[PDB]
Amino acid sequence: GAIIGLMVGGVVIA
Amino acid sequence: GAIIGLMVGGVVIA
Amino acid sequence: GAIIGLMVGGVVIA
Amino acid sequence: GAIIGLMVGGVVIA
Amino acid sequence: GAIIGLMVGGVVIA
Amino acid sequence: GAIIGLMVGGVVIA
Amino acid sequence: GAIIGLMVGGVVIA
Amino acid sequence: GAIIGLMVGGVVIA
Amino acid sequence: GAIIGLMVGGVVIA
Amino acid sequence: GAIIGLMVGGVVIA
Amino acid sequence: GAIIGLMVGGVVIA
Amino acid sequence: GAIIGLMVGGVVIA
Amino acid sequence: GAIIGLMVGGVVIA
Amino acid sequence: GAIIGLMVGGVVIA
Amino acid sequence: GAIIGLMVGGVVIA
Amino acid sequence: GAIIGLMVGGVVIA
Amino acid sequence: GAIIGLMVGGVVIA
Amino acid sequence: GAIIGLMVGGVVIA
Amino acid sequence: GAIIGLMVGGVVIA
Amino acid sequence: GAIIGLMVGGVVIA
Repeated sequence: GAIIGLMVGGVVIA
Repeated sequence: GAIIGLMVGGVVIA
Repeated sequence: GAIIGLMVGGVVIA
Repeated sequence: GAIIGLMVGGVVIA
Repeated sequence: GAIIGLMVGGVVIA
Repeated sequence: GAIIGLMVGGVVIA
Repeated sequence: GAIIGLMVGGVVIA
Repeated sequence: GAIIGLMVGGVVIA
Repeated sequence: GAIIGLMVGGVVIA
Repeated sequence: GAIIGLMVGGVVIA
Repeated sequence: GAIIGLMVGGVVIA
Repeated sequence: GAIIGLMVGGVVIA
Repeated sequence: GAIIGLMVGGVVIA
Repeated sequence: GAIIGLMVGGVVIA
Repeated sequence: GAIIGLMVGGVVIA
Repeated sequence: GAIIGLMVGGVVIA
Repeated sequence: GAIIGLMVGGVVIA
Repeated sequence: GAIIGLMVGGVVIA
Repeated sequence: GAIIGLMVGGVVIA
Repeated sequence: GAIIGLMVGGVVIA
């Protein structure tokens, strides 16, 4: 999938 | 997928 | 995929 | 893919 | 692909 | 200050 | 100040 | 100040 | 001030 | 001041 | 402020 | 302010 | 302000 | 302001 | 202001 | 069925 | 089915 | 199915 | 299927 | 299928 570090407040479907 | 660091507030489908 | 650092507020499909 | 630093507010399909 | 730094507000397909 | 509706995931200094 | 509806992912100093 | 609808990903000083 | 609809990714001083 | 619809990626002083 | 009939699910600043 | 009939799902600043 | 019938999903500043 | 019938999905400043 | 029937997907300043 | 994140004000038949 | 992020005001049959 | 980010006001059959 | 970012006001069959 | 960024008002079969 996606690779994300230190994300702020977001929305993720995954 | 996508590679993202320190993202602010976003939306990600992944 | 795409390579992104310090993104502000965006949307990503990935 | 694309290489991006310090992007403001955008949308990315990736 | 494309190389862009300090992009403002854009859209990127990548 | 600022008036905001339905802000997603943000940061606000306030 | 500013009046904002449905802002995504943002940063606001306010 | 400014009046804004549906702003994506932004930064606002306000 | 300014009136804006559906602004993408922007920065606004306001 | 200015009236704007669907502005992409901009910067506005307002 | 605002005066409303039969709005579905919305958001209002008023 | 705004006067509304039968709007679906919207956002309103008014 | 604005007067509306049968709008679908929209955003309104008014 | 604006007067509308059967608009789909739009954005309106009015 | 503007008077509209059966518009699809638009943006309107009015 | 359908997969939806952060839907505003909508209607879904499902 | 369909995959949707941050939909505003919509209708979905699903 | 379809993949959609940040859709405004829409209708989707799915 | 189709991949869509930041679609305004649309209709999608999917 | 199709890849689309920032589409305005459209209809898509997908």
